[PDB]
Amino acid sequence: LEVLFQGPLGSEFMLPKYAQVKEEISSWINQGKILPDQKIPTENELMQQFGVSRHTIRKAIGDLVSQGLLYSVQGGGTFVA
Amino acid sequence: EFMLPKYAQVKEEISSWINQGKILPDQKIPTENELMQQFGVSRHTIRKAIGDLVSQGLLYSVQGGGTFVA
DNA sequence: TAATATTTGTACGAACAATTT
DNA sequence: AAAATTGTTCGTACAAATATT
Ligand SMILES: [Ca+2]
Repeated sequence: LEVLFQGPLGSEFMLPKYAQVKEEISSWINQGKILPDQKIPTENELMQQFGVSRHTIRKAIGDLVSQGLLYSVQGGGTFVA
Repeated sequence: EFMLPKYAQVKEEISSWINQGKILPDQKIPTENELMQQFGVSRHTIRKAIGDLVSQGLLYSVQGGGTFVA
């Protein structure tokens, strides 16, 4: 269960939840916590662990895929590029 | 097959506009409300299409302003 | 000058399809 | 044959920024 800094975008440090989830996952990648063609946790596991909606998980992942450090296979899972 | 998902088709149409020069750079495309009434699809679908095209460098957006040809 | 309306942004939920396990 | 997992598509409610009255 990873924690959100969530509250008060009104001043400075606040990021949207999808951006925070994004930072975590990406930090997992280059820190080598998961290597290329290794599977990351399912959208459902991510939902529970970050305490956010599937929509928010899919946005975070959708972005990282488009950056090209993840790739997805429908029905298979999502993997470090 | 010739089938493409709805967001891909909205994507195609908008793109064609751009490269046929029906909207030039720094020029505005229809709003999301207009795009959805014209394609008869959801705001979500419209936002998905536009998001992809921003991500590929074809468009930029300004919250509260609108969306524009890059 | 200040309210209001308009428009894009983030974030929750729902149901079903398509593909893989 | 079923179950699990990602894909598409609809919906609702506010927040935040800009553009209009
Ligand atoms: Ca406006």
